[PDB]
Amino acid sequence: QRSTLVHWFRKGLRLHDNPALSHIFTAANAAPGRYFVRPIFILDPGILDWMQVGANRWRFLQQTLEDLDNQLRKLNSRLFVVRGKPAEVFPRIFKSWRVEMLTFETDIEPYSVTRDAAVQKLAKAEGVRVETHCSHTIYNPELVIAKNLGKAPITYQKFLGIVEQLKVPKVLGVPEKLKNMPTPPKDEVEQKDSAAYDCPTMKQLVKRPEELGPNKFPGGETEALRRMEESLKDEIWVARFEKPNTAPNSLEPSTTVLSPYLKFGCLSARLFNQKLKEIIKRQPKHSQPPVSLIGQLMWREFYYTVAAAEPNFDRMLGNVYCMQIPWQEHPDHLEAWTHGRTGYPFIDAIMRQLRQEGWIHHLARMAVACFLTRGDLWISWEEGQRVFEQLLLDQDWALNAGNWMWLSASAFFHQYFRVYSPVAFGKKTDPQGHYIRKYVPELSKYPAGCIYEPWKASLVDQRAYGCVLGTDYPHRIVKHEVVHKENIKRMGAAYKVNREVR
DNA sequence: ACAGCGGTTGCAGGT
DNA sequence: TACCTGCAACCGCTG
Ligand SMILES: Cc1cc2nc3c(=O)[nH]c(=O)nc-3n(C[C@H](O)[C@H](O)[C@H](O)COP(=O)(O)OP(=O)(O)OC[C@H]3O[C@@H](n4cnc5c(N)ncnc54)[C@H](O)[C@@H]3O)c2cc1C
Repeated sequence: QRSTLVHWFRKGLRLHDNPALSHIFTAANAAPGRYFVRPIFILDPGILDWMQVGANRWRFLQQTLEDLDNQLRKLNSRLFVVRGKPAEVFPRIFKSWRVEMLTFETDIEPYSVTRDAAVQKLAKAEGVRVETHCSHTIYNPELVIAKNLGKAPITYQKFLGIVEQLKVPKVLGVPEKLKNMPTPPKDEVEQKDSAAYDCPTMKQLVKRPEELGPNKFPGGETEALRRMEESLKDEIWVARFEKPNTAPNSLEPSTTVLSPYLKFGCLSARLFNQKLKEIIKRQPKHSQPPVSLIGQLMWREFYYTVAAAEPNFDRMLGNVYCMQIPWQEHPDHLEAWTHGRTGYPFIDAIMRQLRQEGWIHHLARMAVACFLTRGDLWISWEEGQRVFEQLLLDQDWALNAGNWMWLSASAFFHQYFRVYSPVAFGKKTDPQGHYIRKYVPELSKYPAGCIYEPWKASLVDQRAYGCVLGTDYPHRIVKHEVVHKENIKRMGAAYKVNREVR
């Protein structure tokens, strides 16, 4: 008959560099036999078949929760995957566990800001001590906005200048092994079913396993650390990394692919930063921001900071940053883009890899995002934002919204006369179309001369390649060489309108 | 005040 | 190779 200390997992699904978790552990061990520890994850079982989460991401979470539990097991504890909505769940477990303290990592997102505040109100209402920590991002956005006179920086170089005069907190290790800790006595839910708070098995989280592609990126802290060290092994590659030089269409990833791990917080962005810094010092010839690997981490920090200031960051309407652009509805052309049936092989190959594997290269993301928006289809960046939210393992509210606005030249980036060619952009790095042959296998017999542009080959040729256009592979839905120039003007028109308000 | 400047990742054509 | 200019000319930041 003791009191309960709760750490609440949401993001930051790791033991390493988790001050919010460490504080629970170091309190408990420094006050032996007076406490029970409940590291919890609150799962809403109602939202398992809501469109905007693909099966691939459900697998990632399932694997992450299973790892987190295995890692907590080693510290003489375990994970508690409590089912229900937080609003219902907390009051019950507050009374039945006799909770003295609650901790969690902060989340700048709106849906969470209001939910956390609602919990934090209830916390005070029940006399439950609450101590939050900022460990998702390297820099706390609210300090960045403050230090820049109550306004989030809208450019990168300004942002770099603001943050490099702020202290970077200590990076922590793994919490203490819990000394003298019996399993917390079974609450009212556990009495009726002992396995009530166990990790959801695949069957439980993944309700639509036919959407599941190859498991190229396993979830969890362990794989996050494994993949990081793997990348940091070639300290030369790390040092001279330049984002634009990385191929969008290489068969194996040209970049680190730590974004899903950074998204869920299986990898501490602080630790990745710290690990990179010491490599920089060891490698005399090394790249500088924005193109550097550390620069990429800073871009994450940049998009986060601006997103904290605007709760309408995911929308055009009501957005302090977003240029107002008269986007047009096209349910047909949206359907084609979403499933990789545009008729542009390069665009299709990327979209198909996204749906199948849940990750695509940044420049590949950039290529398809252009095509949908100002590039060709003139469809809103909010539309592709849904597709990405559904299909990305690294789905990040702030990063997704920020880069879509960057792309469509709604915010941050403005040189709209730079338009990605769905035909040319891919050829540079993949002259043979190995990427297209893999993901759009219909056209795998096509020569490198017209595999990027099948509409250039005759009917006899089409037959000889075993792929007749209109049957085995769609006719291109629009003509890029025509539409992009009309869209360039459409941009300028909207750009003028906007100054006429400012 | 308005103009010069740099700005993660355009394309084509060229050396 | 990894640069070069042309195509039009965008924004925010700085002084
Ligand atoms: C329209 C569009 C939507 C995007 N949506 C997301 C999203 O939902 N979630 C997401 O994590 N990334 C998103 N990206 C940004 C970027 O493409 C990815 O962060 C990157 O491709 C992830 O691969 P990586 O881990 O190998 O990155 P690396 O090149 O290896 O860089 C390492 C880390 O730096 C960070 N980073 C790199 N580029 C960016 C950037 N553009 N903006 C912010 N952080 C960056 C990532 O956290 C990444 O893990 C989007 C890009 C575009 C063009």
